[PDB]
Amino acid sequence: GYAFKPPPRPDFGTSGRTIKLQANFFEMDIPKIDIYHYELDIKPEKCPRRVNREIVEHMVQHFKTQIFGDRKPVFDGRKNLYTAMPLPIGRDKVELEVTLPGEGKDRIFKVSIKWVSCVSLQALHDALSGRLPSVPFETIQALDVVMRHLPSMRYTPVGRSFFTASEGCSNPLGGGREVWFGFHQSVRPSLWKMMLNIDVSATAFYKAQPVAGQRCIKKLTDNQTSTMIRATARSAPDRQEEISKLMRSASFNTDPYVREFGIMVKDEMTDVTGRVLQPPSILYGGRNKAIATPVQGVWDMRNKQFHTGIEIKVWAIACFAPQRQCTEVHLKSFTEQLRKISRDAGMPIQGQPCFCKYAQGADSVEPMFRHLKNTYAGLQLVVVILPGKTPVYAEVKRVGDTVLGMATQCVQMKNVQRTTPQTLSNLCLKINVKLGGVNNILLPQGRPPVFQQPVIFLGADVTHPPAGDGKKPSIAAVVGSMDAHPNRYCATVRVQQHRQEIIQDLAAMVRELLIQFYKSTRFKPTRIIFYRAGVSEGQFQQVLHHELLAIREACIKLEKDYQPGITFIVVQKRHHTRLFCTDKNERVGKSGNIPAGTTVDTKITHPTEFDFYLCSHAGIQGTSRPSHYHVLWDDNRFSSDELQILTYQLCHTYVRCTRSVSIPAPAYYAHLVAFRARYHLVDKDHQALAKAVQVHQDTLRTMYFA
RNA sequence: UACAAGAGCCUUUCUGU
RNA sequence: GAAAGGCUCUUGUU
Ligand SMILES: [Mg+2]
Repeated sequence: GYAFKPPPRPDFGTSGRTIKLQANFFEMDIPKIDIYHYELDIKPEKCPRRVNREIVEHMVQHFKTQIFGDRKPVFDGRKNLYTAMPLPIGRDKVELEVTLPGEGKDRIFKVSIKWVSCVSLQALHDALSGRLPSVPFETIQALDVVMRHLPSMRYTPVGRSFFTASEGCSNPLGGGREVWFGFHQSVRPSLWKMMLNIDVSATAFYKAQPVAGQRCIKKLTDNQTSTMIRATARSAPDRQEEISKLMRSASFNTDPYVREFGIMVKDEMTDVTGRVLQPPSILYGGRNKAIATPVQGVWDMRNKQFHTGIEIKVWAIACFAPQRQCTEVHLKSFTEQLRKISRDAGMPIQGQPCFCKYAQGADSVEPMFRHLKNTYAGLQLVVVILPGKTPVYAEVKRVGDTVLGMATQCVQMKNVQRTTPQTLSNLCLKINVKLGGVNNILLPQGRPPVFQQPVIFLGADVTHPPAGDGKKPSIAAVVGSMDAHPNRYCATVRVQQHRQEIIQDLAAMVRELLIQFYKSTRFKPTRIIFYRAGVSEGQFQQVLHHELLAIREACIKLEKDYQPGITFIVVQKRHHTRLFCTDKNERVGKSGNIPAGTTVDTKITHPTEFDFYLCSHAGIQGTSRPSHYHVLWDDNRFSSDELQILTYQLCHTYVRCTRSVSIPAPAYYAHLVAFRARYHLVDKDHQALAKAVQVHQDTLRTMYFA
């Protein structure tokens, strides 16, 4: 076991304006009776699940008198069976025989019943309301099996989801593909009661025309995914109506396999009271030092200059696109437009580029870049025109970031031939950040009280190669804020063993980031806020145990008797929690989604632990997915309001756009550093790969990854 | 490879068949 | 269930 438990909730959030919401969680009436856990062993071990459930029903209907009495038990399909009342077998094991036909053959099955444990729903009710510190996971799987018994028979199971055939609304897609509609069904705990999380979904099947229920797994063209996008395009009201109609049609409250366990489910979505946090003010620079107010999570840079602008004296253009497509007229027009746009933004580009020549292939990247470095003293930036996807991008990134230490920016050919003010403005944001300047900062007086002391913000993420591997290693990236502003971040990366979830060398990189912070700000951080991405809920305990100890070890290696407060937050942006507006007057945009800054820490979240949802971004397509934040550790004793406000404001510090993003800036930066390090390994034994992801000394202290 | 966000194919594969 | 990765597509935007 581990000795680090996640902290409980300090309080509930109060700040922000109240918004009425409806989450796709359905209240569950769980009785206090004890249900009984069994296990079924069937030989051989390669039985189909369909005939497994069929022979389970055959035993129930056949051996009714001997064992099963008058009960209807539930089965997950593979191993374990549950019954609401105890079968008269005690600890005994009974071997029975099942006769079945086959595809021209005959099958004889042997089946055994074994008692396992007595799981209690009273203990679950105690754990759901501040009595037991841990929700009993065995009870959760038992309840999930109970509620997914009949969907596994009426519909066709697909993973954890059930898909039914489309009636009337069938999309032919292409060939024999269809648009079979279904839903993900899961059982989640909450402080108030048990919740049935249900989200609507669709996938291709093979009912076709001259056996139905065959899911598509083969390969086809790109037209099918576009047609399925057009068929399944659902805004927030569309998903809300689909899930509500699905729950009204399914009717769990009339299922006999649910009634024997004495369970009621609510047919309506749970009403949850959210709060829309106000956005921070964005302080720009230049002459006016204009202040931008994010309206619906989006602001602009019109009549605004960078907080610190980098004047570009000498720059180069390396066009790897063909001359006949990307001409000199296009390059000159792009240069003039970029110079005027950057002059508007407080980033003056003085004069024409020193170098502007064409090149071909990734083999020419290193000699051309070496010539650029050795010929033009004081060179600040090389613009790389690329003809779409190419290995030239990976070679350029490897040469500029790890080999030569040259700041480079890649632009597609299509964005040079046809320029837009927004593309050039976003480019200028990238250039200003890549050249050492800061675009904007949070308003220092509009920031939470955490910023009144030296505080570093860390973001971590691990990218793993797909399984069936082991020559390809995993990459762990950690970034750290470098001022009280925080908008500039230093990046540290490591290569580690394949498919490893914890960060093995976290202490070394956190030590490097702390050293860089102490160099840049001349102060050690009194508070370390650690945003960790890509950690599953099962891995929470081992990830916390390894990584909190690694952070403490790094702080000790920095200086004796140096133990700053650490907050460990795990970001999960992939889940099935969907939030909708109860009233139409609070829907935002054509997608009708919740406004940016909507935070939920009630009634759908964890019973006894510091966790919350925050939709910091403004959804413009589909239904917004609010990022989930779980506080695995908190030495600083953050209030809920302060932590949520800080998270939202950190989501407002992303430098690549004038937008509020779904996750805070350090987590996004760690993700980008992991992707960049993956690009650095394209040319590729651990020491050869540890040296490959190591960026140049002139590249280490800048935001190459932006 | 201007950027954000949301979905689908598709890929290993734990499998479930 | 998940690594998120590709492949796109959509909304687009100063
Ligand atoms: Mg990642």
